[PDB]
Amino acid sequence: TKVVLGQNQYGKAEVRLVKVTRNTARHEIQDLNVTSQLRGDFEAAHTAGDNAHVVATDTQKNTVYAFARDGFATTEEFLLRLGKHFTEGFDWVTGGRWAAQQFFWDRINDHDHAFSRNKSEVRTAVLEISGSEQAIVAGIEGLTVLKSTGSEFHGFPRDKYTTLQETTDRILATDVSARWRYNTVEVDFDAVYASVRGLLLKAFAETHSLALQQTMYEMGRAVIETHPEIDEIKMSLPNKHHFLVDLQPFGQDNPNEVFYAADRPYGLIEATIQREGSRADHPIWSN
Amino acid sequence: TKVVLGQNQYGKAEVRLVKVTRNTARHEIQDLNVTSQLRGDFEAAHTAGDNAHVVATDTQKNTVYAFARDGFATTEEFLLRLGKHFTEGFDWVTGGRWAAQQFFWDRINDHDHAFSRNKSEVRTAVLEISGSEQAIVAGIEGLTVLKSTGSEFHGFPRDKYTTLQETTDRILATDVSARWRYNTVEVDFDAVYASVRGLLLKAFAETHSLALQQTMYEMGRAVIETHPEIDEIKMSLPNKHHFLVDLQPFGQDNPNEVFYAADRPYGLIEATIQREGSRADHPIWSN
Amino acid sequence: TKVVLGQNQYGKAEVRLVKVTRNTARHEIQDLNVTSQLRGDFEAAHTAGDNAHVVATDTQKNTVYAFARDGFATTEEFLLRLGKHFTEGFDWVTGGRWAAQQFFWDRINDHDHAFSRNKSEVRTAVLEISGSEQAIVAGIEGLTVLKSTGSEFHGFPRDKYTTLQETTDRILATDVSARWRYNTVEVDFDAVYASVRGLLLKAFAETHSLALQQTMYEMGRAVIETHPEIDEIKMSLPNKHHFLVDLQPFGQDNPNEVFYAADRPYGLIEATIQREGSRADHPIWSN
Amino acid sequence: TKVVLGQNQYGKAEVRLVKVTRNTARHEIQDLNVTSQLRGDFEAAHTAGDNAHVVATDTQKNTVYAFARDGFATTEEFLLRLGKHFTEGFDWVTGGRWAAQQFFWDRINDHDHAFSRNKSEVRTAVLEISGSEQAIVAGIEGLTVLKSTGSEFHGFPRDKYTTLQETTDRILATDVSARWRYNTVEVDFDAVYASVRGLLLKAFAETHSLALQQTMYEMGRAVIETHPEIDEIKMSLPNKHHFLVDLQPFGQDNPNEVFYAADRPYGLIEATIQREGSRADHPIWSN
Ligand SMILES: O=c1[nH]c(=O)c2[nH]c(=O)[nH]c2[nH]1
Ligand SMILES: O=c1[nH]c(=O)c2[nH]c(=O)[nH]c2[nH]1
Ligand SMILES: O=c1[nH]c(=O)c2[nH]c(=O)[nH]c2[nH]1
Ligand SMILES: O=c1[nH]c(=O)c2[nH]c(=O)[nH]c2[nH]1
Repeated sequence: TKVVLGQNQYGKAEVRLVKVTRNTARHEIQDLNVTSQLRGDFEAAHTAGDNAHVVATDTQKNTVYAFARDGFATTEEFLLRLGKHFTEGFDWVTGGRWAAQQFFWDRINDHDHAFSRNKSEVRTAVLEISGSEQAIVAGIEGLTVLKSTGSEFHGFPRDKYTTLQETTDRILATDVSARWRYNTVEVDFDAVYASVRGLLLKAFAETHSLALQQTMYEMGRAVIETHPEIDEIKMSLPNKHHFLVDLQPFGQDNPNEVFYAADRPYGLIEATIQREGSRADHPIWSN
Repeated sequence: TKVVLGQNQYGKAEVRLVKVTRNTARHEIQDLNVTSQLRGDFEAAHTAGDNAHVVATDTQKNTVYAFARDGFATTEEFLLRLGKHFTEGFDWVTGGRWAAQQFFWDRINDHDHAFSRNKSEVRTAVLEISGSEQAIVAGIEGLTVLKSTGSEFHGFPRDKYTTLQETTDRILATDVSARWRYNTVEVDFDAVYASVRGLLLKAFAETHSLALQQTMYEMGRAVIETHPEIDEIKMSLPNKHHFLVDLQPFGQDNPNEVFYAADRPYGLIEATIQREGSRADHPIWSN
Repeated sequence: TKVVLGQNQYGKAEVRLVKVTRNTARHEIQDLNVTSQLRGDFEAAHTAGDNAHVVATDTQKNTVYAFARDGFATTEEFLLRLGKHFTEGFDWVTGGRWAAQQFFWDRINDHDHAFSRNKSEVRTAVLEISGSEQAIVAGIEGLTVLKSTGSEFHGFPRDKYTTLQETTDRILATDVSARWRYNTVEVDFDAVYASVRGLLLKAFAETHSLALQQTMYEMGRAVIETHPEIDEIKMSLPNKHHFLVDLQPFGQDNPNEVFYAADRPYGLIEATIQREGSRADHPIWSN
Repeated sequence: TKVVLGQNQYGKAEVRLVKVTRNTARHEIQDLNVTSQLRGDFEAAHTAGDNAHVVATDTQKNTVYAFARDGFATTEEFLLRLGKHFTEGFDWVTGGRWAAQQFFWDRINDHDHAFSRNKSEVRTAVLEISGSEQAIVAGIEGLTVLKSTGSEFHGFPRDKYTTLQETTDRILATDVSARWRYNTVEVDFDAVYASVRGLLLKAFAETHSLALQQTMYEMGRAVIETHPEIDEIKMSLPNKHHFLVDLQPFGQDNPNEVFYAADRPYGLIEATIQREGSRADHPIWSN
């Protein structure tokens, strides 16, 4: 009978920006995919179509490019400027969500202005402003890893639907997707990203795995124990199955050498590793 | 300084199931992409690699196929059976999240056992159990719609970065992605899905749009007002830009006929239309 | 020692065009993905960077939109116009390849100007011009089909690497990818496309399959036998495996009802069905 | 008026193989996506469903894994083994087409058995056997490159649809997709691939580009001039547009710093650079 407008947000998504720094002959490249969405009083926009409060998504896009002209130290510093601009520039805009994917480039043979894409991972950043409060979540994704041994899986309950054989030697392969929330915007964003990346990789490789859940816990633990500015880190790790092919029918054996890398289905293990005492449900993990 | 395991879940993702009903010559097809994840006490599994509580993702997979043998009336009913099985079959399992995508098939010229895929839309369903609480969210995605007229956008503020020209006649194109939460399990799931689909399409097409926001509001309003079993519906609608090409440099006019369909960037308008008084932030939305 | 520039072509690829017909209240929609590439004397452009013969890809793009203004009955007609324009307008351009994907839209409840995308198939057209000769190849792709029965596979040879079991009842699923070459440009393109589509579907569903190769042959034969204007048709059909899941480990049988739809690998059966006497290797197929 | 079976081939496509070498604690990883297709006398299989000559695609799949058990020096040599096996092991099999994609992995901190994927490029190999002739085409794809300067485009004709302005400073970005045909199978496949990759990147980066066509020509020339075993190299280079954003309406200049990286459309420049006097129509290119 009675209808109400709940949570809502709008903006320009996937604004592909490439910023070249060339004050000198040694060019630098920053490559981003930016998304900007505003939150505030947009009641009349939805109920009557009154756009008095609707800062056009096209305008939001223009602002991204206009601000890029001044340059930015890091992706997070750039998002901070955008959110500050919109929340403060319009009285009816009380906050928003600004995010970006950062793509890496490597110089071609150390050339001053020629590069190739490093597609092995994608860095992410998300800024959320709610009135007087703001929070930043950084992350990494698309980083595929694999252990050819040093992985086990046994001791699991065996019910009517269980057929999986226990094993003390299997391949452990996953795609590293992690996102961590900072407890302060006063961070050396680039240095921490590199550190976290190394910690996750190290924990994955050096942990003798008794389960993907265990490996993930150790990856998240290393990060929390190492960075005081991080209150928690969330991870979503698929278990990309590599089946040891049965070669007995061909008169052969398969000593953990020949595998069939299956696409789907896959295991999906997810968890939040956090610093004792920190809040368990920050708003930034929603909408 | 103390590290602690927070929210977590695990299971098998994207189990592709095709169920054929052939007790009669008139074969029927049910096509799903199922994901199953459990929640409960998995503390030891993460901190010590003790898998006593870890129902193998392989087992969860086997269960999906075994349960499909008995058949199911709807996707939601199928997910309900899985959720009850795991939560009740294991004491340390207190809940979880079971989701599925349903793909449609049409008979080839009414053939008894030959079909073609209807890729114009994908139906979704998600069941979440938390203790004694159960919640179901159904939805639709991948349904692309377009209005060649009956759309306007003007009256928006103009700042230093605004260059967009007001208009009273433009193309409005989007991909309908909607999800609605049921307030009861006593629902004719297939009947409501077909009805909601028709209501979203009807509202999109018949509403003289003054803004995508207004169109989205009308689509949601229609659903809430028609179905007592729905407490809220969320929508994420991209505004897929179709630019009117300027042919004047060539001495030709373009009476809203020739357009360039851009990929990115795109506007992204999202909102929640709720039944007045209903829950503000159900946990099923955060996953 | 001696390097030579061989075959070459260049142009603008994937120009997204949406042409709306609104002479009256009953709007029509034509949605294309156009690619234009030229062939001729571009020796100096490659070897010396002399761009005198290089009609800019940007110009080719503009030409596509400029020609769209005048409208067009069929996709093939539109491509013919482009080919004629470039070959005759520049003396050093001796030929080219113009291609397009045509996307289908359906009216929303018979609305005058509101539509929904029919994503169940994509139509293709390719025009190649060489000197004074031209050829057109039309096609269909993305049309997924499945037979729940009426498919067998037995009688194949067995070697030491053979483990497949014979069967008289299996699911046969594929993606219909077919392309056919017209032996004249005087064709009712839209009518032949609709007919061919129908013939392929009929042969697929109605042929009791003893092999994917056999079904494909029948599909091709139906087309050649029905349309005099078609000299040959090439098909590429993957065999989308739907494995009958083994439920015996769970105490159940599986009477051809529960299947696992695997992604990869997949069988890939390809063939050219030709009209006795027609050309054996027309250049359009190579590119 | 009669129907004839023309060219045809069939087999198993995209067989995902991971071969782990673990003779010592220093594990090695070989990751391939293999496709196997046979050619020969399959007339009866198509016209009558007689499968006597049809070596099951499932059998072809099995052979891939069985052969992997013995290990292989390079991707090309693995394909050669498969091709010879099928062509020599079946009288009605006169040839075929075997191809593979090779995915690269890097050790994590020089770890003995932990690796991460290098997704910056994918290596390819295609082998076609016809009687006693064995033809191999190696290649690379997915290698995105970009020059921030050192690229110009001017001197092109300005026809009636030309609006593009001349420029002496622009970004040149492309996806390096190249394939070269060896004139002998006696090649150090890994060494030549590494050399070719280096030469393409070197020519792309150091050539002051007056056009994408020129840059492509220099890339191919370098390969042909350096490797006697290569008869020709074909490249398909998209011109991925990075449009210099006009910030003048916002009161700012933009000294080649802020760009909009567009998705579509894109220029597509392609050409074959051959060794003078070599075969210009090898069958392997038709596929
Ligand atoms: O590390 C694992 N965790 C699981 O929950 C699981 N389930 C499974 O089948 N294999 C694995 N492996
Ligand atoms: O319906 C619209 N809403 C917006 O917020 C917007 N912004 C924009 O540029 N075009 C539109 N259209
Ligand atoms: O290097 C180029 N070659 C072209 O053929 C072309 N066309 C165009 O618009 N830009 C470019 N650039
Ligand atoms: O119709 C088929 N053709 C094949 O060549 C083949 N190979 C296979 O394993 N199954 C099938 N099915």
